Amino acid sequence: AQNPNCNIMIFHPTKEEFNDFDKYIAYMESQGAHRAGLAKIIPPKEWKARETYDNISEILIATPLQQVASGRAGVFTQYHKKKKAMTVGEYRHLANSKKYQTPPHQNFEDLERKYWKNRIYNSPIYGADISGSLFDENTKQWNLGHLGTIQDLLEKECGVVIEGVNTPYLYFGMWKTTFAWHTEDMDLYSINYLHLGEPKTWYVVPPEHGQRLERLARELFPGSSRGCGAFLRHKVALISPTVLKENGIPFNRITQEAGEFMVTFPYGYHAGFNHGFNCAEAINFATPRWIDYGKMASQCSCGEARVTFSMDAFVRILQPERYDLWKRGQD
Ligand SMILES: O=C(O)CNC(=O)C(=O)O
Ligand SMILES: [Mg+2]
Ligand code: NI
Ligand SMILES: [Zn+2]
Repeated sequence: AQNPNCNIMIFHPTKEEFNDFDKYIAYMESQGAHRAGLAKIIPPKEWKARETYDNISEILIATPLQQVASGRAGVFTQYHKKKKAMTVGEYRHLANSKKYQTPPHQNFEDLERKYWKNRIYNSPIYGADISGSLFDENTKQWNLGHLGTIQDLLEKECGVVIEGVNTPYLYFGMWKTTFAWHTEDMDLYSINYLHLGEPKTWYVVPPEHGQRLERLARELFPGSSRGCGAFLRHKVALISPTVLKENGIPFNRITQEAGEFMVTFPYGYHAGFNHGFNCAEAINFATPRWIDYGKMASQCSCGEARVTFSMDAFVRILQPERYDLWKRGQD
């Protein structure tokens, strides 16, 4: 069995190996990458996403989200308070302001310490989940706007044609902006490209150990657990590495820098934070190996998790027994 300790693997494909996306994902899995839940892909040196980032300031962040925390430093939830619209230029200025900018630090490890110590005492503003793309239409390799769609994958594997579309999302981050512990909708893969700016630190639990994280989460967030049997789908709960170590949950951590891709694998729980002003692009995708995870994915039916149009068909076809109850949650 490849990669039995479930370490995060880093890949350096050649330009020739960067042509065929599906084939490279399948190569990575042949080497055990999926066992970690997360992999890093450094593109060939010849590759670029686009020529420059000099003309992005007029993108609109229609609903910036202020991430307000409650709890203790290592075990907290966050809620998202909607703020007034602002452009990317306005947001970048705010990120760089004395109130919100990254503090002086020695290295990534010192910054990580400061994050876990102090995150709860501040409420950073995240421009998340903005439909769109920063890949140039002429970038032919690993262009997240030109991937094969999940609906076409389901059709190719299972023969059923379904409605729905699959498009990327932009994330504009600042210091302390935070992604809570989650897997993807329907336990899909995700791919994330950091286009510009400061790094993003990731934590991940191997898929084979996801249920250990869930059991801890039910203990640490007992009211949330009673409210919903899949409350991590709400994407609001944070647990520090110190807390995970104290409770013996297996995990790994890695920092993504500008110009690098990360891939999350089916049922790989992940969380993390941004180091300063940045912009990432991400999209879900599927492979043949995903199908069995989609059939087994937990679902939120309490009404909180509220998701895309396109998840309807996945639940309807892969989880017909759950469909009625899940749809009640959606309506
Ligand atoms: O970058 C972020 O805020 C969150 N991204 C992801 O969870 C992902 O790419 O799967
Ligand atoms: Mg612009
Ligand atoms: Ni994710
Ligand atoms: Zn729920």
